[PDB]
Amino acid sequence: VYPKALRDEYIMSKTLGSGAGEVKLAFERKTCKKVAIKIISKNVETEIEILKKLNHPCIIKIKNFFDAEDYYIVLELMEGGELFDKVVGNKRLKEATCKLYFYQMLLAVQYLHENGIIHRDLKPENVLLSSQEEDCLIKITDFGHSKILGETSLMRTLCGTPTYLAPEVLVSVGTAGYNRAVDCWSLGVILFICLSGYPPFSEHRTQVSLKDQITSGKYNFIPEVWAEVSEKALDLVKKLLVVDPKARFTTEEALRHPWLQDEDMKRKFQDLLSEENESTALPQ
Amino acid sequence: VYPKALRDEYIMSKTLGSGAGEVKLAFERKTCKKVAIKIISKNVETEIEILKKLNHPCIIKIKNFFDAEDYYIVLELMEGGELFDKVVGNKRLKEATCKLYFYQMLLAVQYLHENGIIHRDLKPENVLLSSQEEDCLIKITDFGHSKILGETSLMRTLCGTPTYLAPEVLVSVGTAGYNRAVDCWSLGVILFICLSGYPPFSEHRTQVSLKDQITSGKYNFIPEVWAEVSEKALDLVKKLLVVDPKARFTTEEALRHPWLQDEDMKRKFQDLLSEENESTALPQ
Ligand SMILES: C/C(=N\NC(=N)NO)c1ccc(NC(=O)c2cc3cccc([N+](=O)[O-])c3[nH]2)cc1
Ligand SMILES: C/C(=N\NC(=N)NO)c1ccc(NC(=O)c2cc3cccc([N+](=O)[O-])c3[nH]2)cc1
Repeated sequence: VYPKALRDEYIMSKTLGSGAGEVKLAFERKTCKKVAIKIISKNVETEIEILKKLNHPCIIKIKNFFDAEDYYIVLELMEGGELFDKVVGNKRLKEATCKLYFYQMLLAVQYLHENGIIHRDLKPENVLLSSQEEDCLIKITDFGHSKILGETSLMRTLCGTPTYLAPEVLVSVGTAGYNRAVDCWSLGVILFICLSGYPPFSEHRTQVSLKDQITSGKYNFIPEVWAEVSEKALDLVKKLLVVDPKARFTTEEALRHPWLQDEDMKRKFQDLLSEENESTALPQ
Repeated sequence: VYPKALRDEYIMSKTLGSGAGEVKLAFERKTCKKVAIKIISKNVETEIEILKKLNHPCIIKIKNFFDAEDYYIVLELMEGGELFDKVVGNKRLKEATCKLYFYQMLLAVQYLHENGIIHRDLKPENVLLSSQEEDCLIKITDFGHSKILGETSLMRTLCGTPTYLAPEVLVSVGTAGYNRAVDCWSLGVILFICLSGYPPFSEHRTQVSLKDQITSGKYNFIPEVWAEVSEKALDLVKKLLVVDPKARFTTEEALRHPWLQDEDMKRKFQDLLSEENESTALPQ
């Protein structure tokens, strides 16, 4: 059965998704409104803490949380489902739809990085759509692998004289503080899949191992699928799939790329934000 | 003033050491025995947790702990003081004394590594002597930078398909799980200083930066100080000061080195253990 405290505030209904994890439709008794309830079989409390602090329109908000039994996380309903379903089976989005979605993922990830959070599991399964219409708001979800940046053990070590410090610690200094770049690589892979309908690194019809494809940065380019995709879109993809994390595009540099200097798309985004927002009277 | 709970069980006395940190002599009221009390100005509770679990004769034991005000950690008195004082000002130990001390540090560090703990701050300041005699027991102290090994974020990542995984994560696989090797490097530096009276990497009379000395592994060899030190001792030092952490000697390999196959030293250690041990009658 469901826990008593949950049943007290919500009525449970049908299944919406089935991860590995389950998501259910429920109604909040007090308001009679639809919510979604993520059930996780039993750092989930830390994921909750992270998600209570975050406030961005492209990031999922927690409405409630119960620790049974199992963990139950109540959130806003995203009737559009996962982005994954819009890209599976070589289905692909129109270029204008990718730009809208991608702009939102960048802003979301940018906001995470400004606030010392790395997501570490960005993929189409973790991007949710606000409605069944192609032009909609998306929200990033699933902070189970996320990581809070802060004062590292490395920084504390480098305040003393390194008389006793091992060489590998000193060499790691050259590349520390670039952990966030794994989110930018993931965005690059997501963008690729969105624009093309297929993944860049895959074991389908190759003898190069997946690992060797990824560490060399040699993505599977099929010229006849990309023919109808602009050059600007492909150019952004290439600056995100750069193997050196220090040379890879950050969220900032991706937001300044020619492909995202599209004032139609930005207006379409601003207007979607207003549609979502229903709140109080202002002075004036 | 001192906290009431501490004053309740102990009478405070003179200062023994003054770190950066203070260590005081105290008497336990119940037994009238001398103890040492480390005062740390306010993961110290985690250091306490680590040190309550550990049980090895060459590792410091906690007798009590109070969280004021400041933190107060009660421990066994080590009348011999820090190893640092026996090696400062180019003073050096006899080769037989280094072997005795070093054997103990290896066993201590070995035991830490078997139990998933990396110390990360081994230095002569953190090695304590049981008595003012040259032949004595030593104990490792100060677990403030220590680290509990466990199921890494890296291991969890490699259970899925790396479709979305960045190249730097896959490259880090080659060298992960060697964090403990920083303790073996530190032991190498400590041994060097003990056998020679001077540090291997230093800014004294050089133009090579400290960092460049350490990452190249080019220690300062002064032939006329080492002349009186055996070849076997120097050979062990060289296998610990190896820059590649994967090729560096572990505690196990150092314990099997010809320099530590000295049955006189091991007997002298076993007999010191018996001197320390005063406890209950046995069957038979
Ligand atoms: C926070 C979180 N997971 N955290 C975690 N540690 N997972 O392991 C989490 C993961 C997934 C979701 N998914 C949804 O809210 C979600 C999935 C889905 C599918 C069809 C339809 C809807 N829908 O609301 O219409 C859906 N909502 C919501 C939250
Ligand atoms: C656990 C710990 N420190 N932990 C920490 N986080 N430090 O920052 C710690 C550090 C140092 C010591 N030192 C001693 O017990 C200690 C130092 C010393 C000097 C002269 C003489 C004696 N003595 O007992 O005769 C001494 N004992 C004892 C504990």
